[PDB]
Amino acid sequence: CGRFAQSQTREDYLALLAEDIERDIPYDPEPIGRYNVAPGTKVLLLSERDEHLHLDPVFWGYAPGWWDKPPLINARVETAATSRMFKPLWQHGRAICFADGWFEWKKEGDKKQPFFIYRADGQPIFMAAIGSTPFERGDEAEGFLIVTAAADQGLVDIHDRRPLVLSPEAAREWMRQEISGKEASEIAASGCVPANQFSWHPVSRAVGNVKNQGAELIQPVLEVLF
DNA sequence: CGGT
Repeated sequence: CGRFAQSQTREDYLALLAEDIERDIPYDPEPIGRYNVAPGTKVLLLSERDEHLHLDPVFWGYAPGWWDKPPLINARVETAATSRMFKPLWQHGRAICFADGWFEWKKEGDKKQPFFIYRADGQPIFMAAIGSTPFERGDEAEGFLIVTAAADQGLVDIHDRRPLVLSPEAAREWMRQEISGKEASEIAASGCVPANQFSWHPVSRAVGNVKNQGAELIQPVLEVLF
């Protein structure tokens, strides 16, 4: 899930999670408009502090000072809660990245065909994230990662891993500062949306170029024309 | 010492 779409208005995503009384997020009617969100950019990221939900632009990537490789963008659910690298983020840096769906590239010979994957029921996805607090500092090296899970059922035809997508109810619980890392592991297990709830289709190869951010990038295409 |  090295690219995803976050294109609609803030209210389109937030309405499933909390009413205004629980938010500390200014009203803004403008669609976010990003059909092709990429690592290393700042992404509007949802988290809880001071008993309210906050939305901060946070760098997608995590590279502490001792990390001498490109920033990581994912953390595996199987191990993140106990990892020497990710455990503190799992405990105190949990967050949600909302989106319309995500992209994966299926290997087809020596070519790579992108697909867009989304909920068949038409709800946005609430992707489980972990990251470096305080998020509001706007760090350009230590931001957030999207937690991943194994692909299952039809999804394995496309790619072997997928974002850990949570139900709206589980997403709200995941963010709470009062719940422990162990309770968060329980939420990740119980709230994960199963593979059979997703649909997908091939999309234009144009999504590979981050200059492109338009709505056509999520439209179904004939693979033969690419 | 720490990963996808």
